[PDB]
Amino acid sequence: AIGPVADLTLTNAAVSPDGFSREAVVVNGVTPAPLISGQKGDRFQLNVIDNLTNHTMLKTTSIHWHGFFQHGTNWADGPAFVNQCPIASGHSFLYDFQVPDQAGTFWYHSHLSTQYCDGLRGPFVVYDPNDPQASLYDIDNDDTVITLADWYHVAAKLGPRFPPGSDATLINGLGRSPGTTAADLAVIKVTQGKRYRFRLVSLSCDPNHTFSIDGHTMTIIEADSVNTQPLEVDSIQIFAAQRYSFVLDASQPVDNYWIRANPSFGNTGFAGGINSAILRYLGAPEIEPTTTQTTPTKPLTEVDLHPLTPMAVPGRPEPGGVDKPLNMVFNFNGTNFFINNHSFVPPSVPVLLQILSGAQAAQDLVPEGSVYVLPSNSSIEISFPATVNAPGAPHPFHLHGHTFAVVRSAGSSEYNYDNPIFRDVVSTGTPGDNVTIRFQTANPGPWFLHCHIDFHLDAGFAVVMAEDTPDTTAANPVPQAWSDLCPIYDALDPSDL
Amino acid sequence: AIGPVADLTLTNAAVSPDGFSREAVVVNGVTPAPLISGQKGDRFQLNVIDNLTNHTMLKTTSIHWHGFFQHGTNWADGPAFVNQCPIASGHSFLYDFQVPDQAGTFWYHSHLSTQYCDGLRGPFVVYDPNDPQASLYDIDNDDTVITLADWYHVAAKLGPRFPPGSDATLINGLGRSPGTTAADLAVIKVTQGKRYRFRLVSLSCDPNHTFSIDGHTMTIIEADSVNTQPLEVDSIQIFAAQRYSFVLDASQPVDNYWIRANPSFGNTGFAGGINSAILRYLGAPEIEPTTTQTTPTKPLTEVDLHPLTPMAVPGRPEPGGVDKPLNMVFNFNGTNFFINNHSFVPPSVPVLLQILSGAQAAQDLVPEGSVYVLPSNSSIEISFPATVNAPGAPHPFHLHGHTFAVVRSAGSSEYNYDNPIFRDVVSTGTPGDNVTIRFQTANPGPWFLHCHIDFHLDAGFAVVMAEDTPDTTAANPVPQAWSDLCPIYDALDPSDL
Ligand SMILES: *[C@@H]1O[C@H](CO)[C@@H](O[C@@H]2O[C@H](CO)[C@@H](O[C@H]3O[C@H](CO[C@H]4O[C@H](CO[C@H]5O[C@H](CO)[C@@H](O)[C@H](O)[C@@H]5O)[C@@H](O)[C@H](O)[C@@H]4O)[C@@H](O)[C@H](O)[C@@H]3O)[C@H](O)[C@H]2NC(C)=O)[C@H](O)[C@H]1NC(C)=O
Ligand SMILES: *[C@@H]1O[C@H](CO)[C@@H](O[C@@H]2O[C@H](CO)[C@@H](O[C@@H]3O[C@H](CO)[C@@H](O)[C@H](O)[C@@H]3O)[C@H](O)[C@H]2NC(C)=O)[C@H](O)[C@H]1NC(C)=O
Ligand SMILES: *[C@@H]1O[C@H](CO)[C@@H](O[C@@H]2O[C@H](CO)[C@@H](O[C@@H]3O[C@H](CO)[C@@H](O)[C@H](O)[C@@H]3O)[C@H](O)[C@H]2NC(C)=O)[C@H](O)[C@H]1NC(C)=O
Ligand SMILES: *[C@@H]1O[C@H](CO)[C@@H](O[C@@H]2O[C@H](CO)[C@@H](O)[C@H](O)[C@H]2NC(C)=O)[C@H](O)[C@H]1NC(C)=O
Ligand SMILES: *[C@@H]1O[C@H](CO)[C@@H](O[C@@H]2O[C@H](CO)[C@@H](O)[C@H](O)[C@H]2NC(C)=O)[C@H](O)[C@H]1NC(C)=O
Ligand SMILES: *[C@@H]1O[C@H](CO)[C@@H](O)[C@H](O)[C@H]1NC(C)=O
Ligand SMILES: [O-][O-]
Ligand SMILES: [O-][O-]
Ligand SMILES: [Cu+2]
Ligand SMILES: [Cu+2]
Ligand SMILES: [Cu+2]
Ligand SMILES: [Cu+2]
Ligand SMILES: [Cu+2]
Ligand SMILES: [Cu+2]
Ligand SMILES: [Cu+2]
Ligand SMILES: [Cu+2]
Ligand SMILES: [Cu+2]
Ligand SMILES: [Cu+2]
Ligand SMILES: [Cu+2]
Ligand SMILES: [Cu+2]
Repeated sequence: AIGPVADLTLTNAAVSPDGFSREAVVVNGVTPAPLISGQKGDRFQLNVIDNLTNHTMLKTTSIHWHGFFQHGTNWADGPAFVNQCPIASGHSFLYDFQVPDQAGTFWYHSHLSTQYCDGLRGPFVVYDPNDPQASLYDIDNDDTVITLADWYHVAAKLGPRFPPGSDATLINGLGRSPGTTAADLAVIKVTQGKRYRFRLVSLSCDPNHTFSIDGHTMTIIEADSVNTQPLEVDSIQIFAAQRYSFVLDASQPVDNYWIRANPSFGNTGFAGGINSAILRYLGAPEIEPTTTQTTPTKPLTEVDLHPLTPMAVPGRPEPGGVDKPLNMVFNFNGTNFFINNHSFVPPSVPVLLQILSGAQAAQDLVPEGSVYVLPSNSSIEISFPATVNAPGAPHPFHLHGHTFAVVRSAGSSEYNYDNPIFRDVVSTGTPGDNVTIRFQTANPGPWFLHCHIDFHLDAGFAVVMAEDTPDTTAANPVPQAWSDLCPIYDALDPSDL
Repeated sequence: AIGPVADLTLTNAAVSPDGFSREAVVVNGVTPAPLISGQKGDRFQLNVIDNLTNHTMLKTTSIHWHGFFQHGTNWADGPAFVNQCPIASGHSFLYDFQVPDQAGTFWYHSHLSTQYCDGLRGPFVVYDPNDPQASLYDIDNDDTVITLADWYHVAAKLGPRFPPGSDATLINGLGRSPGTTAADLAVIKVTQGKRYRFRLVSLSCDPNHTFSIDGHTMTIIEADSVNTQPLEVDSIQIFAAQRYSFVLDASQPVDNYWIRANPSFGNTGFAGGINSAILRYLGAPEIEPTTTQTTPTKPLTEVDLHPLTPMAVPGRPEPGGVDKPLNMVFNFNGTNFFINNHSFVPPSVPVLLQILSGAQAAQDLVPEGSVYVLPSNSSIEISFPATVNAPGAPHPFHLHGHTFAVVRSAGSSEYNYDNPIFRDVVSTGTPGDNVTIRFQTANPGPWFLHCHIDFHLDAGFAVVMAEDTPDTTAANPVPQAWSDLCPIYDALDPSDL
């Protein structure tokens, strides 16, 4: 684990995670990217060095640190043409932020176009010296992090505009595809009698996965950086960008047990050990598990998660019971996504620089009709009604610089203004659902709100919430290197992007 | 091949044409519908028995017989609420018409709403005993018809109003989807040394297809039923509803060759064999081609197509050089297409039934704005300027009851007033283009004119061309069954439609 102070060098490289070679974006020579770590309070200083050659997979780049609030550091949040212009190949940039008030499981990925699918994605953990869940397990280290990635043989910009799911699911960077059914499976090693804190992270570009371990249960103590009442389950549906921590008691006989990560679509199931990995008890023979499935007895619902610490839902316990209640009407013209009749196109000047250059009203910011100005110390409610005119559902929408209350989850019709789970990524479900969320404006700056299916985002399924524009500039004091980015980016030839 | 006298029973069934099962509309047990055939001069007595049970995919129908002039049998043309009321479930209907003056390659398909998207669509060949280009091939039969079909895992009414292109492309009814990349492929047998009349038909709902056969070329002898000067090419961009006969000399070595049909959009490309089929020289092993495609050196341009028999352009060689010039200004409100400010809403009483009660004038026809009245025995020009205000480009517009001259094709400033190709479906191109057509009104009755992307037609992208309204009653005398459709249809419960 590198960090909290680290150099992250970005290069192109051939890799063979599913035993099939293709070019990718790597970070310090590996994909998924190396585990970054620190502890509650640390100031992370992450110097991103662009040494990318391949323009098909994009020579320019930008990094998001997913889940962190970035209070007073909105310039460092990452989304391209929202919070910065991209970094140029053969240049460096120093991400310099603090996490004073959060801990748990997160991740980092490129946030320019669809560049994370090509490889620039990985896990990021912030351990807590006073973790209230600490007594519940014995072991929590680098080898208890468990990553999920969907992996494509064709690059993002060479395949279809809406990839139909993955060739392989990579668990901790390895997996099989139906054409490479003898490729190495990842092995997660445990010692009988010990209790592990496994930190599951979706690095998915698109599909959600359904995580199961044969012969074992799983006790959720964390979701998306927020601790929960412990919750025993035997199946978890994790959407793109979500995280869980779950405790496992390696209290079964010493053997090999299939770990299972089935995607919503693409090459699907486990024939040949695709979408699989291996939980191996120390001392078991080095072979593939021959355990079988079971009908999950108690799968996870969001509705059953609750904050471990009481956390208060903003506003009044009735719908619309807030200062600024918004509705997101989705649509689609055959190629472009639309929220409230507007398809996000990135502006040529970033939204933060627009604010910092004085534009503060919604009509003076571009793209007009995709940027929503909000008041401070104000409760916000946002509703995401699920419709057939947004294909690719369920869409995991995500808000930046915030974690929010899920007053209504998918599958539920019950609202819950009392003890809902809070998080930064939520499935908006299917037609019937009106998945709905709440937060207060605690954090001046522009914050991207989009689907976290990267291909829908790329097709303009996004808005920016610019909050406290009059305070914003003072609150978010830009460093020099950041104001060099647009000047350097605008210089470039289009064949070096 | 069935016909020229045949029953077509319509039912709902589950089909797995790309190895994914879904409920659908079939015709004598199959989707695509069975090949109808006959010969120039034949009368067809096609008896349509409606036995549908699934309201979602519609319980009522019309069939249209695509590309037949239908002279004096305007009642048998199909378009619901233009030429007939729909047929009710539990009822029969006899389409009875003649083809004295045409030959070549046609198709049939539902012209109620988006019903043909759900499987009610198939090929229809009319062979010519004195075919002028028969000496250019050896074999021409059931087995040389080749249909292209966009397929969807979700039904037309259950999915998006404008879906994201196809999930698979069916070739003679078989295809693969990414995620069913092991499903059977269409295998099209050839014998080395023989020449074939392949009859390519787009049964597409929406996307166009860039068609190709590895290590073979293709001599176009027919477009949309009009015979043509032989034209050798190695790639054909066939638009929805268009047809081409082409000759293939099966004089490569005996092997398996990829047939390729890449859609305009959707599940794009060929990864895992999607959007493909197999040309299999008899004797070749029963396996996938390992051939590769190569940038086509002679892709077809419409402009290079010319009649085999001189067919003279109506009017005078100059824009507007005709007895009646029109121009369709496209427009689109975010759910609905408009032509000249009006977006087609079907009238309660069909446009033909309206004319038969004497409604001869533009003032007196519903829907008003969308019904254009044409003078008989006069030249007509219609121009279809492409515009950003009509997304979905390129839109393939179709005129019923006619073949027209393509005085200006897409991707061409130049106007051909001398020997341009004649057809019934044309790409109106991308903004910049002003594709334009001409025809004589020699055929009394209202003929539908619309974009043949069925989800656009359904969103209102249509106008009717009521020609010779005074003679229409006399020229198109009506059987009793036709008159009994409207009363039957208006009886129905809304849950039975
Ligand atoms: C769909 O929409 C409307 C119905 O609501 C129809 O628009 C009518 O079109 C008529 C065509 O005959 C038109 O008739 C008269 O006007 C034209 C000339 O109009 C043009 O110029 C005016 C003014 O343009 C100048 O001033 C404006 C600002 O005032 C400037 O922006 C501009 O740069 C310019 O200096 C325009 O308003 C107008 O759009 C035209 O460009 C005459 O030649 C005719 O003889 C006749 O008098 C009528 O004005 C329009 N009606 C309305 C209510 O706007 C439209 O036809 C319909 N579409 C179809 C296909 O049916
Ligand atoms: C820069 O990055 C891109 C994208 O990662 C690399 O694209 C690769 O390009 C090659 C050749 O164009 C592709 O290979 C071909 O695949 C077909 C099978 O479909 C096969 O018939 C050919 O023989 C060949 O193998 C390859 O698929 C593609 N890779 C990806 C991931 O899309 C490109 O190679 C990189 N540039 C350099 C200099 O490495
Ligand atoms: C009549 O035709 C319609 C449309 O063809 C059929 O609709 C089908 O409805 C089922 C559920 O009733 C759909 O399956 C479901 O999909 C969800 C994903 O949202 C998933 O949880 C499950 O896979 C679930 O089974 C199905 O997609 C849909 N089919 C199509 C083609 O859209 C209907 O079933 C037919 N009626 C009869 C009586 O057969
Ligand atoms: C989901 O809930 C939202 C609000 O919570 C609903 O949006 C309302 O729609 C009406 C339409 O008449 C608008 O006038 C209101 O402005 C909306 N309310 C708010 C608070 O913005 C929406 O209809 C619901 N959708 C579904 C499918 O249940
Ligand atoms: C497409 O071509 C047609 C003519 O072939 C154009 O229509 C004419 O436009 C001029 C001026 O705009 C008018 O004076 C005529 O009355 C129009 N004729 C008809 C029949 O409408 C049309 O404007 C062209 N459109 C584009 C975008 O090039
Ligand atoms: C989308 O545009 C249409 C027509 O322009 C409008 O009726 C609709 O309300 C718009 N959607 C919004 C603002 O949510
Ligand atoms: O993560 O956006
Ligand atoms: O097909 O009209
Ligand atoms: Cu390389
Ligand atoms: Cu993220
Ligand atoms: Cu984020
Ligand atoms: Cu290995
Ligand atoms: Cu999405
Ligand atoms: Cu984001
Ligand atoms: Cu059934
Ligand atoms: Cu048709
Ligand atoms: Cu037609
Ligand atoms: Cu089969
Ligand atoms: Cu169209
Ligand atoms: Cu039609």
